[PDB]
Amino acid sequence: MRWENLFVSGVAAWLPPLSTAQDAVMAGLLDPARSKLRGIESVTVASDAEEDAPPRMAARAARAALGRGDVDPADVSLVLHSSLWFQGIDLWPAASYVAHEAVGRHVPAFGLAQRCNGGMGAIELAGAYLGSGIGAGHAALLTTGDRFAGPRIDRWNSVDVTMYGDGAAALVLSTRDGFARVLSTATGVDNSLEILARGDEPFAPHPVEPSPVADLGTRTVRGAELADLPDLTHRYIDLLVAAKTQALEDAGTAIEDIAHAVIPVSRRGTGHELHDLLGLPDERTSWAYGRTTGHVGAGDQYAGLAHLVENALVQPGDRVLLFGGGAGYTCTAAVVEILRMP
Amino acid sequence: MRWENLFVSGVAAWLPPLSTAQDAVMAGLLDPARSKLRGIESVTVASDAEEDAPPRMAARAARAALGRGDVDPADVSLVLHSSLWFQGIDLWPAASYVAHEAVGRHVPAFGLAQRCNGGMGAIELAGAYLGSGIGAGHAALLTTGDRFAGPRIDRWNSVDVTMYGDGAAALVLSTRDGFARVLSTATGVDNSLEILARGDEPFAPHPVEPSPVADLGTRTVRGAELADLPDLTHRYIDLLVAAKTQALEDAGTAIEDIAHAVIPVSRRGTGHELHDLLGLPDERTSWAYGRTTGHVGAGDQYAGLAHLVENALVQPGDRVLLFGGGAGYTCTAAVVEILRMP
Ligand SMILES: [Cl-]
Ligand SMILES: [Cl-]
Ligand SMILES: [Cl-]
Ligand SMILES: [Cl-]
Repeated sequence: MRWENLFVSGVAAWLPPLSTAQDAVMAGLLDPARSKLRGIESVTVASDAEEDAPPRMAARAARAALGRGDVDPADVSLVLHSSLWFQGIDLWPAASYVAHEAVGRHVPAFGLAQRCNGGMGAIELAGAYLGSGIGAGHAALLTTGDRFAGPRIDRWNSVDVTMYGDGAAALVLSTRDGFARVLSTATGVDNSLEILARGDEPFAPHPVEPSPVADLGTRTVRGAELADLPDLTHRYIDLLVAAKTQALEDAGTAIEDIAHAVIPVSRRGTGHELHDLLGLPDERTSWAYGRTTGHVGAGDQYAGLAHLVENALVQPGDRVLLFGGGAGYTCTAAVVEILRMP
Repeated sequence: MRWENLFVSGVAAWLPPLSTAQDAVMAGLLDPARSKLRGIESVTVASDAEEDAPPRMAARAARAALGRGDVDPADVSLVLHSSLWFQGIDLWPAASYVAHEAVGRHVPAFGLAQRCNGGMGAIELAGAYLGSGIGAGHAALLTTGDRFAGPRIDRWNSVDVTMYGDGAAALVLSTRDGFARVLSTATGVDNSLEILARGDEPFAPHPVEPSPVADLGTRTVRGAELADLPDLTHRYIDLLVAAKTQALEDAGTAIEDIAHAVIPVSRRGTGHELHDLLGLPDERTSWAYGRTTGHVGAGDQYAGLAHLVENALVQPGDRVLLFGGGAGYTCTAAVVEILRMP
């Protein structure tokens, strides 16, 4: 999709303090070979206190993003809140809490689930909603938020390719103006890969209690066995290349013209990494930042953009690729252009 | 919102067998005073077999709906799957499963959370997406699906105003054509009422285990005490009347020209009900059907519309009000005009 009138007006992250891989190694929680392989140096870790519940971190992130962009909360016509895991109270609309705390009473709020791609997928849904004339205002607030906890989640081991960080992020879209123009978005998808995110886990009538420790790497092995696909790996590559290709083409841009790619925090640690498939070096991606936070649920792309902007690592005229990816498997990519620094 | 080119192509519900309130009373699960007061005769209850997990019931409801409007799977550009509760496997994209089974590999799929209003709210998000030009394809598949179970959910008691039904429903939207035209949608919302959905339940870092039985009626009582609002009931009335009036006005349709209203399944049983606020007799609402299914997650409006259509209880020219409502609190309403009987 080529966007004629879509802008990023604000972006921010609210992240708890860093907790080092070295401390996790010394405490016996993380094997040192895995620490070195995955290359994650630290992750963000929240306290157990109610004030660091995911909707609260999200509300804080949202207030900062709105504040950085001079978007009046009364101009927000939609709130989308993406997440991976428990929001702290069940049978309850988290997104309305985020919306109420950061925007107000009279804005429709949805919770969104597209695993790690949530943040990126929400751009397309919200952008479309803003262009439709359904809502009053010119802006949408997009949030992410998670806080991982035992026993179900072991942040250092429960997923093979990454390590989870706690926290929240926010991005404000506008059809009027902002510091960056959204030139394009594109989504690559291959829903056959969903089996890799459930492996042979049975469909249970109720959450299994007490929760065993999640091991998403292991689901992957039994998923691959069950799916029995000749081209399993190619299916991933093809959808990622589709997203990249269409987003760059719809932006009239080439990967050589991309100052920086903000990508999900994940690392194979040998062979080809995502930057190789994207066609740019490590140094032109957000890895140097993301390896200090870990995988902050659905928020890596928002957080990494905030990072670029806060540390004046881009200037007007630069183009940035925002690059998604989540179990499903779905990947939404966007090309933005820096118009001014906030 | 007035829609110039939005149609319902197909609608269907996949529902497990009914289970009577009468039997619940004899099994000691339901107080006879409560059964009498609420007027719900039966609720749909799925087996605990894996083939009745919510995403699988949803896939079947989807295939049924796609077949009824002759929408080619290849023309669906989005899938949205709304739900209230556990989908059977955690840390896993249930929407991609629904998408893969009903539609195919290359369609973006999102899970949606807006409690009981998710099925109606989805119509607005999907309609906007279809009008935006993001996808090739002129159709969207909207699904819902839930299957409630203990210990956490007691379908007969966990919510004061209704009793939960298991099952799934699907509604296929089109910008090209359909048997019904969506004349309008409108959303009323008041996010200050989110507190009524959490009561004084603290944010917990991890789901509480073992699960206590949920009691949403008690959350509403505690939440009202905590909020200390002067105009609690007026806030509900305002947002509901807002959704009704705009939906009606944007459809250019008077209340007395609504052939039927499909509403959420609930009942106060005191002689003042939702139908009174809407300005229609009980007999022109879906209560007679609803009270045999219970509250089928986010699917009451799809399910009720399919019931009307399958039993030829409406005819071309008839305008139907689909009326949402879910904790948040958000309510999306729509006026649909029957064009043909498929
Ligand atoms: Cl490893
Ligand atoms: Cl697991
Ligand atoms: Cl009662
Ligand atoms: Cl409760």
